[PDB]
Amino acid sequence: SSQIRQNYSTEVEAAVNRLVNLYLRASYTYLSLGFYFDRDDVALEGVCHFFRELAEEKMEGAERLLKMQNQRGGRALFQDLQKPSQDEWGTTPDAMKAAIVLEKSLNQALLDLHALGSAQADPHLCDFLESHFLDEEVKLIKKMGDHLTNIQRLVGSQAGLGEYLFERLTL
Amino acid sequence: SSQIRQNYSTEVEAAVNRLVNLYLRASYTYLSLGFYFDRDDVALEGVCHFFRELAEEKMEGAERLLKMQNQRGGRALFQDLQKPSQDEWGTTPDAMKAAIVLEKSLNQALLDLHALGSAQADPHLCDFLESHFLDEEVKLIKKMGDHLTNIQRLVGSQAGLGEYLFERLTL
Amino acid sequence: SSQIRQNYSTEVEAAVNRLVNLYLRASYTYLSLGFYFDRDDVALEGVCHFFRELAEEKMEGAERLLKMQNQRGGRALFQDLQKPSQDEWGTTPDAMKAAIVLEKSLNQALLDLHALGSAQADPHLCDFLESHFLDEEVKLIKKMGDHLTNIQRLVGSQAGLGEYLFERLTL
Amino acid sequence: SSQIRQNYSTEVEAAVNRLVNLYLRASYTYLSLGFYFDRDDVALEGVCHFFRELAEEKMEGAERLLKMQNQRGGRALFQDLQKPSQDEWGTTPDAMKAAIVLEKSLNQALLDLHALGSAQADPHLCDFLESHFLDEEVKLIKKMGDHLTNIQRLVGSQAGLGEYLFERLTL
Amino acid sequence: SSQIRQNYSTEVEAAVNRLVNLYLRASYTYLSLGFYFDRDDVALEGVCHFFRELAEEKMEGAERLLKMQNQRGGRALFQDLQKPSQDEWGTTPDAMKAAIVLEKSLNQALLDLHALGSAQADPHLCDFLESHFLDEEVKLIKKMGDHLTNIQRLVGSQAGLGEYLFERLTL
Amino acid sequence: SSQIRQNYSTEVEAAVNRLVNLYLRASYTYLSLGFYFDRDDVALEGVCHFFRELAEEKMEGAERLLKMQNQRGGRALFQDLQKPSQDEWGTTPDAMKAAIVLEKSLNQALLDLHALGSAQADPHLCDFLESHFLDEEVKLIKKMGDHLTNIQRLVGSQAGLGEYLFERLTL
Repeated sequence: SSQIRQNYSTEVEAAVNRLVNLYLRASYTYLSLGFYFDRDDVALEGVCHFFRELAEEKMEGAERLLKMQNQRGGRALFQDLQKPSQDEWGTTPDAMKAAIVLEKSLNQALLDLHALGSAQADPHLCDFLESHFLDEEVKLIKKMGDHLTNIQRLVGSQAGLGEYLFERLTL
Repeated sequence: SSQIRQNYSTEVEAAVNRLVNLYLRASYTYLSLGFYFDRDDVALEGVCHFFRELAEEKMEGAERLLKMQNQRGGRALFQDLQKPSQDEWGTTPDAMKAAIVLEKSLNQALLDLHALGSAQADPHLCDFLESHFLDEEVKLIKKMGDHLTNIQRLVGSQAGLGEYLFERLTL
Repeated sequence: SSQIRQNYSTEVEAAVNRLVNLYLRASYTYLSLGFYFDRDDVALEGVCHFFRELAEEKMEGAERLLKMQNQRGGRALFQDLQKPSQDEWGTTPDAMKAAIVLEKSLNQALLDLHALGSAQADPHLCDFLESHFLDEEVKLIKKMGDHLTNIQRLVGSQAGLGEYLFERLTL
Repeated sequence: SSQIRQNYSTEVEAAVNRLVNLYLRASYTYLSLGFYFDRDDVALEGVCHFFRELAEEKMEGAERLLKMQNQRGGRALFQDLQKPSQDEWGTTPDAMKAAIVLEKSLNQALLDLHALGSAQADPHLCDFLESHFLDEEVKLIKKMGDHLTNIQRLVGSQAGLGEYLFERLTL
Repeated sequence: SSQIRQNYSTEVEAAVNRLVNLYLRASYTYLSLGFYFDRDDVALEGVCHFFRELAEEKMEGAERLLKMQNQRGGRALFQDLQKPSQDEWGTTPDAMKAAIVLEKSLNQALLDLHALGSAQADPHLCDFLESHFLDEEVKLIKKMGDHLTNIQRLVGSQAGLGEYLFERLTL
Repeated sequence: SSQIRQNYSTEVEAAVNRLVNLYLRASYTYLSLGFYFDRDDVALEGVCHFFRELAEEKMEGAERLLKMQNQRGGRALFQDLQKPSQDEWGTTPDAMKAAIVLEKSLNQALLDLHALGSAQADPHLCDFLESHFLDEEVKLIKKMGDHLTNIQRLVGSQAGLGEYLFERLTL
């Protein structure tokens, strides 16, 4: 058996592996979003940078989960990573909407894992999530909603011009 | 059509997408190797760090290929990423052997893409590969072979003790 | 005969002279583009600066080719330089389109010279081009395509206002 | 019509365009002189540098004229540039003599334009020329005459040896 | 067999060994040239230094080839080194002519090895040569031709005096 | 005859030339030893560095002898250099034993030359050797014997493990 494992359920161990897969999928989605905005026929550098930075953040999140898995005496198990849900991501508001969907899905997975840890009386897990993930997600989703409101307000006025201004003056 | 694309074949465009998938798969394999060596029942920090650094290098390689795809006017297309070939990676020599196999597979893919670019009279591709990939792979494979020789020499003597010394004094 | 010339064909020597003429013509075209955008009835300083900087880059390219001609033992021969294809260059998108045409013509000349050097088994020429010209052209054409997309997106919205914003916020 | 143009005759506007062509031709001539002295069978680095620096000075002069054209509300018009008068430039004294001929031709063009501006009662033009061109030409022609005297004195003694010494100790 | 060797032909491996022998022979030739110019009855320090520096450069070139041999998984094999072709090297122009002959022989060996690598579809070899050897040789041969022209021009005038001036003012 | 030569026998002059050949042969032997330890199937970096540094030291020794030859008014004469006595150098103790043999052969040549200078009443030669060569050899041979004792003590215990430890902790 494991020489360090203590109070760490098989249910949480498996849920952590699943959450790593979700974070890695999210990183992959952001990689695709970033390089789409880098295309010469899209060409919105601030948008490209926004999403490439998020790809790195989600990879960091997976790495933190993996480190914790090992700290607790669980075993990291990796599964196939599904490709992103789109090959082309539309306009800036389309992309920001997709990102908000993706983050809410990550947040609901965090909340579900939190509920599981609370059911399993695993306060280390519950602290880990609260400390490194839950407020990060709330902050990020607030930022994204702020961005979406701004983008929508701009492209409602004049779509091309508004998308340019947002990229130049916000991102 | 594309406003910048010039001398960039559909064959090379598709081969670049495939090579990105290979680099991303390699990064994933190294992620798994790294966290395996971080397990409390494996516990070889230098080995863990060696492989986690390689995971980052392969991700950088994918990003460079994606950037080039867009510079040339091609379209990045992402596919599902297959999980690594093992869940547990054995001893240090087992892991180093697997890494050498993986690098040789990347190198042969680079060489094949190079041959294709030469067939397609695409000197920008050929320069890109030579400049950023081909010598990197040769250097890395030489390092890995040096490491393997050292590990084998050590574990032939006394397996536990030799693995510890390698991790402490080389890595 | 020449005391240093070695593996340097008469065909490549002549093609290098022709390419110098092309680079000098390009520099002249950019000089004209730059000063057109400096006119008090055009008055787009960022555009003026963009093109004047390109005039200097193309002159640098001619000078590098001339230096190489002499390094190889060939003889620089100069021909008349044709004036630019227009006296007035229209709007920003008109000018950016013309620039992309001009760069693609330079790039195809580089590629043709590369093919010739490969036919003549002249690896020094092939390395020289790859090192100093081919990636520079790919980067520049990508930048220009990014700019064109942005300009078009802006002037589609509102032509005067969009042209101003591009010059102010991108250039 | 032009919103800024004031006291700027069509005659001066056209003469300024012609003078730009003369400056650009001169720059081209110096480019050729410079690279001739860079040939491995000529190999006088100080001479090469002397003339390449002059090529840059004459380009600066054209740019100053173009800037002024626009400041005054005139329209820059470019014509074909004739290739230099020779493909090979002889010995150092031959080259210095050619340069003095070329500068005197530029100076006489400046003086003619000055006389025209005085006929047209255009004191801004007259000040511009006096400030940026006329004393520059007098200084340069004096330097060139000093150089020629020195070269002639040296090559009268012993031609090869004198040409070397001049390049080493003056240039 | 070799654990790292990949795409590295026996033909290139042997040709690299031969080229090392050529570089080492060249270094030896330059050692002899350098110490000849150090003789009290020759006494041209700048010439001595020119050639001793070249002896070191050629040794560096051999070392780079040897390093690459091992990086690729080939086996360095050394052969007897033939003594230089002369015991005494004449005047400065005699020595510079010999050096140009020697460099052209090195350059033709590089070109031949390049052609072989291209026949063997070995792009790493081809990049290695282009990157570290081919432009170095072109630059060096250009310098040597410049020097020879200068020396010849000087000793045509007055042989003793010209040789002194070259050593003092160029070297 | 020579204008500076004084008290410098033909016997010593010839013996100095022979000793240069011995030093150059030794440098070549160390070059081969160094690159053997750089092979991916040998892979002992500290050993490689030890011997490559010695190759440079022996070349320095040849250069000092050549400089002295000229200071004394003798004439440097170079002979063919024989390749090293082995193509592969075995284990670390095998290599260190070979090095000690080689150094003792250099030292006996120094001692013989010293005896000759004493027979020829040449105190400058005798001082030169004592000052720059004889104590260097004694120090180096002592170091090598220290190393050999350590290596032997280690590989007697456990051969692979001991060779690794020596390279890591001594070299």
